[PDB]
Amino acid sequence: MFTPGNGPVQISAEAIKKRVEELGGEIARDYQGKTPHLICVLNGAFIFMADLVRAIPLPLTMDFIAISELLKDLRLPIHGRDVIVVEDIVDTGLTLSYLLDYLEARKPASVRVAALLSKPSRRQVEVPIHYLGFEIEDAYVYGYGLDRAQFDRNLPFITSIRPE
Amino acid sequence: MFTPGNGPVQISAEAIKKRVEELGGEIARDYQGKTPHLICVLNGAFIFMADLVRAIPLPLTMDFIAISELLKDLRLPIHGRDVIVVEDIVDTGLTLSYLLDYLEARKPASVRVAALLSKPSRRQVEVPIHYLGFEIEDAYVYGYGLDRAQFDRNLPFITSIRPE
Ligand SMILES: O=c1[nH]cnc2c1ncn2[C@@H]1O[C@H](COP(=O)(O)O)[C@@H](O)[C@H]1O
Ligand SMILES: O=c1[nH]cnc2c1ncn2[C@@H]1O[C@H](COP(=O)(O)O)[C@@H](O)[C@H]1O
Repeated sequence: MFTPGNGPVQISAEAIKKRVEELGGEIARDYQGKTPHLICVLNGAFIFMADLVRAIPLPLTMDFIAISELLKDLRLPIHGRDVIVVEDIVDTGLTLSYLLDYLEARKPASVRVAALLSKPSRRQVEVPIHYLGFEIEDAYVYGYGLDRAQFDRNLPFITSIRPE
Repeated sequence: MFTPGNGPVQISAEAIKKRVEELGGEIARDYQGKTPHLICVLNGAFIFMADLVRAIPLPLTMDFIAISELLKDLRLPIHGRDVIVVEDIVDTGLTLSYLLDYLEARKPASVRVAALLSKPSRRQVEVPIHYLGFEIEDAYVYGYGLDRAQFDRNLPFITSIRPE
């Protein structure tokens, strides 16, 4: 009974699957000979993370963190590691900006960002996104891990509501 | 370059996909008219969780917890909710046993368990598993979210090593 909202942004499970596989392939190529450490930003990015890692045929480690201050700390060391932050959607960029400064403080070998979506018209602070799934217009999206008042994270596709 | 180990347990991505879809269907049927709250036990169950929820066409909420004592607490209320714990693999059952007592203490409306795997020959404490993916022989498995010294969680299939 998965039903799309009536918003302007709509991305099918098929379109998402293909893009994620493409991103995984790019990462595998860019990180050949390396062992990246992917950090999933909970809760929204967990499905993107699950699909993305399965498309990266390289030896790698993972960790999970919650941010909003951080509600969940890192468990594995990141110093000297080639880190890849996995985000759901970059809106104003404030959260990612804070996260990047936090991670850089531990002196990782490098840090790149993978994000399923980005709403650049809302950007308040410039943050990098090396692996972007889709650039979209300003709209509240949900599904594929992203919530609407805690619900709808289970929709296999990305949908949205009207600003109304 | 995803390569299987030489252990006795081997489960393909295809076999896993079909089983997870079956489990999701059962849950959707069993919980018709309800709004379950699925709690993913990190880190191992995150991929099973990602695939499972996308196979449950019902309105539902989610949360994530880390256990080993708990390393990550619950954020959403569970009192009066129909809770479904999502685990990666039940070995001795000690962890799940502790988790169930913890959750029951908050008086949820009900609690059921979904687990991808179970090694019953290792069971030290009897714990319920209402939605089980596969019952397997005693072996150390990895892949599909489960790690081998933090690595191999990204394998799209379940594999194993030899006890040797
Ligand atoms: O359109 C949306 N749908 C769902 N969540 C969103 C949306 N926009 C922003 N968020 C959440 O806000 C968090 C940080 O947003 P930011 O700090 O403004 O870039 C993201 O990681 C999302 O969890
Ligand atoms: O064969 C295995 N492979 C990977 N992890 C395992 C295996 N067996 C047990 N575990 C981990 O041990 C945790 C709890 O095991 P238990 O308390 O003995 O039932 C599970 O949630 C897994 O994360």
